[PDB]
Amino acid sequence: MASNEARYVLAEEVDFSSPEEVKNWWNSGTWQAEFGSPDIEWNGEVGNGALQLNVKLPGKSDWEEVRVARKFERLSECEILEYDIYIPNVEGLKGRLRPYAVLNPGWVKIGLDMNNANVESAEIITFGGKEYRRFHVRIEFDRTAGVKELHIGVVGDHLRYDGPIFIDNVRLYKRT
Ligand SMILES: [Ca+2]
Repeated sequence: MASNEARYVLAEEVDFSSPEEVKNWWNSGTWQAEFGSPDIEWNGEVGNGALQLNVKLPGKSDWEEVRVARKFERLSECEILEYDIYIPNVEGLKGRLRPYAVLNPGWVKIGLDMNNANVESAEIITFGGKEYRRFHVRIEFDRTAGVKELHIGVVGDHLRYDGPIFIDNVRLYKRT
């Protein structure tokens, strides 16, 4: 067996292709940041369907968090999470991102500071003639009994930004 054989298989995938999927997500919190109005909605132009978070990040502190969540029935079986964040590549965008996730019940914080990035060096991707900074997040965690929902924490670190941020391609994997 090749040493690069994937030891995992895709158990759950959310690509936000339909706006109905957004109704399954909710905002589960803020700290030193705010949501706008509405807090979340669907966007059909980014990632051919993405979760749009309308955020207000003052960029004054090193942890400015907005958080969203969704139930996942099979989550206790899983050990790897991947997801993408896209931020409009607007003039002057500067700062650090500290994205992570939470398994719940149990409020189990996973991948803390495991996927940090300077926004100014992040990959650029284009959708519909517009540029985005891309942040791919990959988090490893233990099979955890009783967990039923996943929270995605989008955390700014002196990243002043008022506008939409996007989440896409939420994928959960279990070991074979
Ligand atoms: Ca998508």
